[PDB]
Amino acid sequence: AKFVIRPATAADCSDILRLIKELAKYEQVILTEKDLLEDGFGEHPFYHCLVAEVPKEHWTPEGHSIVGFAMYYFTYDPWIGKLLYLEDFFVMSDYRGFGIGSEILKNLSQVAMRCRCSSMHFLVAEWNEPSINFYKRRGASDLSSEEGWRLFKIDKEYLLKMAT
Amino acid sequence: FVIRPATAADCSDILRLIKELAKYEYMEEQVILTEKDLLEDGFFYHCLVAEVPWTPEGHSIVGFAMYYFTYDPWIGKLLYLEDFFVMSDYRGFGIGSEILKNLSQVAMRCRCSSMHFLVAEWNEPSINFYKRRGASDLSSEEGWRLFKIDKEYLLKMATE
Repeated sequence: AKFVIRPATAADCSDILRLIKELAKYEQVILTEKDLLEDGFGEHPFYHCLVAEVPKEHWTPEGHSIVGFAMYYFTYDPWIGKLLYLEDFFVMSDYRGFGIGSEILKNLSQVAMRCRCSSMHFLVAEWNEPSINFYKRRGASDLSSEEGWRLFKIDKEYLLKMAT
Repeated sequence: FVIRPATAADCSDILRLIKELAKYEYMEEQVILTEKDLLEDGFFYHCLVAEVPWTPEGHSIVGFAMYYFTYDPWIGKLLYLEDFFVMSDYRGFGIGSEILKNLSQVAMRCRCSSMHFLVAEWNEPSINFYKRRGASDLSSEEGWRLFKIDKEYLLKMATE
């Protein structure tokens, strides 16, 4: 259960897609490996990922070495500027309890310090009390509820109508 | 008017508008950013400005939108609209609508499958403006709540 945390490289795309699908089980993953490569390793990456890698004696049954990841990117708020935005954070069930999640959060926090980011933002489902409390124990606050902010989206078919 | 990408020169007008919007959101005291930050961080975000052929004191910029790109593991590249504001005397169809059309064009070029943004609970004018264009409330539909861990707490985790 030796593991190392490191940035993902282009060579890790199939593993990232595999983990995203694992994460979906806790939902229609349409992203492809091709998407992960072009969106993550071009001149202007749309996301960054830290992955957890284990040696062979602990590879998964399918024979894989990447057992966890955190996908994040930098955002901005006009009030304070730069923020680190944590999009997803997942460690395979059989690899939890060994310190992988804690080291990932530590490294994400160090990256935030390097960035001079003022805060780390992320979404939590309102009903997921266990997760809410996990983050509250780390100093989190529910900005949506405290300040009265709701998240909205406008999907592709509408953007197309407006664009044409 | 015309909707166009901002230039370094527009940093002064963008800050002025950010502060007007902040007052509308009951957050003007929280704007700690400067024209200097806007310049260094933007030339982490992109801005569109609405320029007219001028306000009574001589400003040509009367609206703006600030956006950046984000990522969703299920579907890819997304466009995120951070702030959107049109000066009072310049509202009355066209600008806000054209800003959204320009943002939609940006999304089409990125092959962004959705545009996300936040809206205040009581902001019926914006809620309706977006809903008239097809927007859906994800906080309602998917139950999402935005959480934050500020720097003092990130420092605790970084240093153990």
